[PDB]
Parts: sequence; C-alpha cells; structure tokens
Amino acid sequence: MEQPEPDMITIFIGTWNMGNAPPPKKITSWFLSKGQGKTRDDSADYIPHDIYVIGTQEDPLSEKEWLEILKHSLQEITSVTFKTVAIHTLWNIRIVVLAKPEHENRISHICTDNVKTGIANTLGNKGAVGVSFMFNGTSLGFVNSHLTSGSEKKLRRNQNYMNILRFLALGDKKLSPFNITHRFTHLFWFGDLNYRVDLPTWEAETIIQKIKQQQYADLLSHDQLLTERREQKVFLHFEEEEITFAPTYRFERLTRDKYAYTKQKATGMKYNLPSWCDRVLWKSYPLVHVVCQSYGSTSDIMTSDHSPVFATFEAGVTSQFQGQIEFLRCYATLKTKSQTKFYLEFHSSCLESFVKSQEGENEEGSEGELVVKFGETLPKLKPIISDPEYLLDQHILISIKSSDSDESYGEGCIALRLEATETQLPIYTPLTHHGELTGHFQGEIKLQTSQ
Ligand SMILES: *CCC(=O)c1nc(C#N)ccc1N1CCCOCC1
Repeated sequence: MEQPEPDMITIFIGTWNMGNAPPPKKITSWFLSKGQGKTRDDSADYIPHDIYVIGTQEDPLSEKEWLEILKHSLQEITSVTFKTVAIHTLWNIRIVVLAKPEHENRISHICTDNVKTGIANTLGNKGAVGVSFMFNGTSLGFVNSHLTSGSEKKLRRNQNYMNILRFLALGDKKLSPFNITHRFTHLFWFGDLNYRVDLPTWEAETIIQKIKQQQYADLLSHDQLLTERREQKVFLHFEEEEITFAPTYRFERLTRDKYAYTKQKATGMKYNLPSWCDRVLWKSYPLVHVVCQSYGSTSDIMTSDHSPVFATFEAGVTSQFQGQIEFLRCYATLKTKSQTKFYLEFHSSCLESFVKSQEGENEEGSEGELVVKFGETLPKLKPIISDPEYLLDQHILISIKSSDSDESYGEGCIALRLEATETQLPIYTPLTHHGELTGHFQGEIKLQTSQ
C-alpha cells in the first residue's frame, strides 16, 4: 500500500528540574500527559508520539543511565524501541531527542549547541542546551534553558534569555542575519525558566488557599513570565498554552501535598512562593499548522522539589518537491535613530540563494519613527519550483540591513500561503533584532505559480 510522507507529526516536550536527585522507578505519567492541567485522555495512552524531546535541569544522572530510564519508560507505554536522535549536556542541563524508528530516514542535519549565562560562568551553572534537525523538508529547533533563580531576579532572567537567543548556534548557518527565533519552521523553548509569582511573602497562605481551590487566574495575573511577555521584554511573538495546573515549584520532596515556601538555611534564607517555574513555549512560521494538545504537570513523581511538566503538539511538516514573487507598496518602520540607508535581504529554500535589494527611501513617520519606503523597486524573486502545491507552503525571511554597517536592524517572516495568485494582497511581519521588537514591515505581494 501507498507510503505517503506525513504532513503532520506529534511532538512531546517535557521539562523537569530533578533537584539533583535520582528519579523514582515509574515516570510513565510524564510521557502519558497524566496529572493536572490540560491532560491527555486514557484512550490515547497506547498512541506513541513521533518525537519525544526531554529537557532536564539539576540532572544528576549520567547520559547512559537517563537514556536507559527514558527508553524503558517509553517501551512500557508503546512497545516501541525509540531511536536516539541527539543528546547534549551542559553541566546538569540536558536535552534528549527520541524518535520513532520509522522516521530515521526522515531526520537529517542534526546539530547541538549550548550557551552559558553566568556572571562568573565557573560560578553559576545556568544556561541552555539546544538541538535542531530537519524532518523531511521542515526545520525543527528545541531549546532547554535553566535561567537565573530568585524572585527578585526577573531582569537577570530576561538578560539570560536574550543572551541564549543571540548566541545559540543551531540550524542552517546560511541564514546569517537570523537568530534561532527565525531559523526554524517550529521552535520549542522550554525549561526551568525560574519566573515566579510576584505577590508578597506574607500572602503565602492566601496563595495556597487559591491553589487548593484551583483558582489560578489571580495568581497567573502576577506571574512574572506572562507579565514580561505582555510587556515585550522576553519571548517576543512566542505562544504558550493556557496554564490550568498548579504551580510546579517549590514542593516538599517525597509528597505533593506541601509547598515548601518558607526561608531556611538551605535556601539561603529566601522565600520560594509557589511559582510556575517550568514552562514550554513555541514559535512557528506564520500559517503553519501547530496545535497544543496537552500542557500540564504530573502528580506522582515526587523525588524533586519541582514537578515535571509535559506538553504535546501536532506540528505540520512538508517533504521533497515561471514562478515569480512580486512585492509592491512595501515599507518598513523602525524605532532606530540611525541615519543610514537601509536595504532588504530575502532568504528562503525556494530560492537558489538569498536576494539583496537596493536601498530604500527614508522619511519621518507620523509619530516620529523612521519609515523606509521601497515602492515597486524591489527585486522580483524567482523561485526554483513554480508548482502552487509547493510554493504556497513556503516562507520568505526578510532582514532589513544598514548599508553603512551591513548589520541587520530587524528580521521577520512572510508566508506564501495566500488566498489568491496573480493578485495583489497585503503582507505584514513585525521586525525583531537580537530578540527585541525594532519595527514592522508591510506592503503587498503578488504570487505567480504555474497554476
Ligand atoms: C549544523 C546545522 C545543520 O546541519 C543544518 N540544519 C538545518 C536545520 N534545521 C538546515 C541545514 C543545515 N545545513 C548544515 C549546516 C548549515 O548550512 C547548510 C545546511
């Protein structure tokens, strides 16, 4: 019978700060998405995901021991003997990628990297590990980060984020102007991000009462990560599924009935109010299928002062295998105050190589911003394949560069998934540089396929 290539895979993301302690004997609940929150129904337990990505922090095991525990747990659940795709460890921060044996011919171009984020490196043990690879014609990226601890240190966590984003080297190195937040069709970023609930310590019993009544709304409105995301300080244009599970930190170990939030010598005389430290976020190219099917925490794995967190995703993928991409009325708006002239660069695997535009025309925006107008002067891109079943599924990455310095001042992405061809249609992408919002790009596009 026919052997189609998949257009959709399911991905499991797990993040667990193990608190430097060996795991219990049974951790199957983690991979089954069993516990609290948006959980997975019993009926699906025997259905294996295509890829399992496991991030740990404060992991005390050797790679061989953890790999053993993980494969046994997955065999218990699925019968399948998963292949190791990659495993990479920095200090006690670790990422494991496992995949169905039937996908081993579909996965290629595997890379790993890590970034240390310390004020004295050798002093702190924080940072990130990552893995990227191609699944057929889709690029995938995964980042597991352990950010700075402490309720008062949200600015340091934001800096950690920004440094991992800028310096982690994954994916297609030909995408020179782009950092990991634009190099992948799907990017998953997870870990002990260490953001806390910002409420007074003397409120701790009130917080616990709310957790016991499962009213998280008031607590989540004080979550540092959601606040900093809303204020565009971190994780620009990422998504996160609604949190519907209790805070995953800080628990008394060996039970799940006590939040150990008070100060004591072991914690440096610091409070650890209940917090959603452990998180999974994602960022996918526009108009690519991605749906979160579970996001929650386990209840029965109690060896750490964190509970494990799980999330699962359906993610759209593509495979192997005149045309013209025209831009009209295009312009960028930039927060910059540089007086340089700016040009555009277009990158895409539908192109034989990236295309460089001529410089735009500068003018002062209404609100005192810089407006760079390109008009109908932009190059007409000639894709290597004209079939609309292929071209409509592609994306064009855009970098706006200084002609004085050749550095990018902003990066974004445009989907070719259009409602019409040979027709002018509006396009838009925000622009970020080094992970911060720097402007916007808008205009019209006209796509020609073979029809
Ligand atoms: C090490 C990165 C790598 O092998 C790679 N990864 C992706 C993704 N996702 C796509 C392409 C590539 N290669 C190898 C190195 C980068 O430049 C050429 C393409």
